[PDB]
Amino acid sequence: SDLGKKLLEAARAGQDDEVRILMANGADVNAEDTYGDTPLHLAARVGHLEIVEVLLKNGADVNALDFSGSTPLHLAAKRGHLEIVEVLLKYGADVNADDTIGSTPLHLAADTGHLEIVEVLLKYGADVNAQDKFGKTAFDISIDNGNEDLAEIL
Repeated sequence: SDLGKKLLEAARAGQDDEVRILMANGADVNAEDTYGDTPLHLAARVGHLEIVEVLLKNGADVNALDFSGSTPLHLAAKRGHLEIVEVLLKYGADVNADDTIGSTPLHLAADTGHLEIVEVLLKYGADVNAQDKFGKTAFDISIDNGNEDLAEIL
């Protein structure tokens, strides 16, 4: 896909004009890079909320999986992008998606100390008992990290 690749680069760079143009031209909204990441993954990871929004309005798969088993929500949560987390959840992101090692969005947000994100994930139904492949819950993570404020709510 010539235009899938340009869309991926434009989404990552936050070039909202180019994104709009490529989608108008007919670029696949769920185009993948060589890691299995779609434009929605790339924008969710880097933190371009306006790109996330427009992709989602153009029918982007909110629960697309890359080769590591990560959904956009995983990436936005891990990187602290609270507004992206909120919009992904409003559009039906799976709050309890588990990646290749069983990390959920709650594990990832707890591990990076993002309290506000943890709060919203919990509201959307994140499973506080979910273990990753090594047996750790989000709560365990919070104790390992010495983060007392996280632990309280987890």
